[PDB]
Amino acid sequence: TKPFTLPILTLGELSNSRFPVSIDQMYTSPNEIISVQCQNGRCTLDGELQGTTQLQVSGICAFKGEVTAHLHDNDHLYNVTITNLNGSPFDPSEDIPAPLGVPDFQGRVFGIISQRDKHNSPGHNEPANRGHDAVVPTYTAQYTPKLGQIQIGTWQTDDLTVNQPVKFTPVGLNDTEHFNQWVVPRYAGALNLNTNLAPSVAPVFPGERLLFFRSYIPLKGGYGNPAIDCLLPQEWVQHFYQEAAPSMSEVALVRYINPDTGRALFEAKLHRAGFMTVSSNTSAPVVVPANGYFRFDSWVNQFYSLAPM
Amino acid sequence: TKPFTLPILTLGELSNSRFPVSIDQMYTSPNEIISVQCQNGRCTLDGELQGTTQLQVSGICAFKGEVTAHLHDNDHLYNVTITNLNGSPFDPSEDIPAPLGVPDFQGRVFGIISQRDKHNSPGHNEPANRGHDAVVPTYTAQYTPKLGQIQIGTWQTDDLTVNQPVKFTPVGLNDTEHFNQWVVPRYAGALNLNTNLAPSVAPVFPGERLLFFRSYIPLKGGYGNPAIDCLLPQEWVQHFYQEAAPSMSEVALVRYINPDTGRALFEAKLHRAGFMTVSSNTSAPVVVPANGYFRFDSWVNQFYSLAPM
Repeated sequence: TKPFTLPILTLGELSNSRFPVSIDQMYTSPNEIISVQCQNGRCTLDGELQGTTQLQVSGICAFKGEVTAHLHDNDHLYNVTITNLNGSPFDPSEDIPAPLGVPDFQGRVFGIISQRDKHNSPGHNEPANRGHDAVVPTYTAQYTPKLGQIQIGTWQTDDLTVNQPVKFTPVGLNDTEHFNQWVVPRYAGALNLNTNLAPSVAPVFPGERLLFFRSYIPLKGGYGNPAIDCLLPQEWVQHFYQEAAPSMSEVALVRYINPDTGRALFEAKLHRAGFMTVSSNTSAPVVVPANGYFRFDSWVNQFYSLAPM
Repeated sequence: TKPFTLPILTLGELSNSRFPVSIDQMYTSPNEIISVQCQNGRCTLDGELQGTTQLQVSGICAFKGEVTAHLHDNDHLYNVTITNLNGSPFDPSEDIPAPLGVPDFQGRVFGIISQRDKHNSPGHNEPANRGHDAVVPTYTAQYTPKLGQIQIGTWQTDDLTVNQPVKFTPVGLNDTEHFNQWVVPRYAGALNLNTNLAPSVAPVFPGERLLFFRSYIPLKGGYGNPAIDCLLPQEWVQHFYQEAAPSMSEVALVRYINPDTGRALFEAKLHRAGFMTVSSNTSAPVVVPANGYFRFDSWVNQFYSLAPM
């Protein structure tokens, strides 16, 4: 049986799987956050990608599509018929919640909408281009990527062309209004239940809480320090997908190694579904040396009582 | 911003974009024709060719290919593997509904199939040739140009050579059986939805109807006076493609000018998608002086109430 492994990466070498930025810290879940159900950064230990998870950092919270309408009520709004990230048509009958990569939380995502026209004009051997600041609200009835359509807003009011293809590059949040990182959008609107979701995850043992890989992401304006917590770094998603090592129990015991001594600084349960819990009474950053890294030690079971940290 | 313009052409100088004949009249749409979706003569005001539209009159309802079979069930039938109009292989993965130029309506198209053999015979410094009357039905399961094949019929029964290249020059309809100018063929047959179609067009304002450029095309036999209505003259397609002027709103207000006075005889909405509507309660020819011509006056919006005509 192919042994299960983690890649060998320090905190400074880990990428967030829910927003395309570097990890800032490990962080234990607050008391009020007992269960979560994010859809990016979801992969079982045996290498099954789930939810809206795909392999590339450049796909996380990104999308592609075609501008299909410029709204006159508010000349700052445009409807986009989305595609898959590779540009191919999105088939809503596919067994996924929404096109892979789309945002998996409620918020006002800020980035750039870039448009390169599909054909050249006589006299020009390259296509025309225009790009602009844009906001993508994910908490409204207009965010229906599973129905093939998302609505965006710009600050400019007549420089996206209808029927030309777009790419959205996420940067951060526009503001913290309506930001709830743990509320999954209604990908097909209110008449339809989300389908094919990655399952909820939670500690099942008293005294345990979730261990997150956290990034503090940009904010275009206002006060705030918004956090995006992921269950697995993108590199672990990528590694498990490559390896497809069979899971021998429901819980992999992992230890954070200090390579100067070879000793464990703390231990965690890495559950088969692809998330970790720790025995901790506090919600706070987990301070570790820059050179430390997680290592798989052994398959255990769900009754294992972790050493407090 | 490059200003949008029309060419300066009278009715007698306009070419149909859906059949390779001269325009006979302008004609307002019947009450039963509220929406259409033709695929030739499709071009946005900013110069994006759409559907099966190409630039040359000689391509409209024409095709090229190779005879690949002579049928014995009915010795009057031949299968043709079609190419692009320039003779290059047709790639069915290309983002178009069918090779550019093919007929975009249901009917029995009459023309000449001409065959010039690919190599010379010893003793002859030029290739052998044969041409014959032919009919191309576009409404049957045998019309599958997007799958690379069209079936034709002749009156002669052994004078097209298998494996030699053909050119179809359209002339008119054979008869009016199965003629419906507004039903788009199933370019890839019944198992496949048409792809990459130019969109449907319709008035969106009460009292308005479509304004067509109409030709009465030849009929090989029987009773009839068949009309082909196009949304844009071929010269407007060609001009918009050359100019690629950005569209400043969804509707260009155009006026039909009487040059003897400089005054407008009527006005129309020229929509961004490339079609016109007028405020009219009747469906009939629009009688104008031979010297009149359309002129772009201003960008307006979709709420503009046209003067009745």
